[PDB]
Amino acid sequence: QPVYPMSQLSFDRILKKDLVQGEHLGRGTRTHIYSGTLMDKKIKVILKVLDPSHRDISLAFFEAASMMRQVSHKHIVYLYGVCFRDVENIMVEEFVEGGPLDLFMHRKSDVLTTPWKFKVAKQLASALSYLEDKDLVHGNVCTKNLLLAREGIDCGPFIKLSDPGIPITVLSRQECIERIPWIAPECVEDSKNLSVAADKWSFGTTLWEICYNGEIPLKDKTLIEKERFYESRCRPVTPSCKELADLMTRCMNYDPNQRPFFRAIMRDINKLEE
Repeated sequence: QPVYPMSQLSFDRILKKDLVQGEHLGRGTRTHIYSGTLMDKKIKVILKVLDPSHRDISLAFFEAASMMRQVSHKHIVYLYGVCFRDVENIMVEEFVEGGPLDLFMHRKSDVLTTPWKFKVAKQLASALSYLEDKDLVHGNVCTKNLLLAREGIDCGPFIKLSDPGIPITVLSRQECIERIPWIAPECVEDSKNLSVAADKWSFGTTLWEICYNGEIPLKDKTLIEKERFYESRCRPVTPSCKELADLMTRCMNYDPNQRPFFRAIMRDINKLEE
């Protein structure tokens, strides 16, 4: 177990002068994502830049970074360090060539296969099992946050789970509602309810995305409608794939305590593979 991890992160300090900002690639919750270069020979990197924020937000952003720095798993993105600047705080991560899984699945939906989809699920379960072992919570598990290291269409796919961004702990109620149906319902009720169990629900919604080739669940639904969705205790529509649908259902239990451990999920996944 890490000893003063945030304090350690202060030493991983990356200076702005060693960075080159590349193209804008995407957006997250109060963040912007860029490709970039890290100098000493150079490394291609991803830069996650936090919008100018209050100190409590910056601090939480840094805690997410610290978490990523401490973990070491083949299916979780490596974090090089952070750039500390009051008005421009930056996570510096390895560049994963294949990009976000949601975009990939959209363009390649016609050639995706059953074992391809199952392998992605299994790899994510492996990463979340590791986090569960360490009593760590991610809180932003979704296909947009899964990156393809190996495409595996033509030796299957290889995914890497990206960072959580700003922890749910300090997000506004509106930002939590916006994350429906990925966010665990207890976190919508109160962000203080965040726990390891939250990632089980998210994994369920992530499986839904995989079954539906990166389709956004509840796309075009207003925040009011999303809030009503959990109020009425609904789930996204059952996917045709029984194996993944069954996992999704077990994970999307409104009682956090009843969501199966990832160790159990991994056992179940390996049983199916026999």
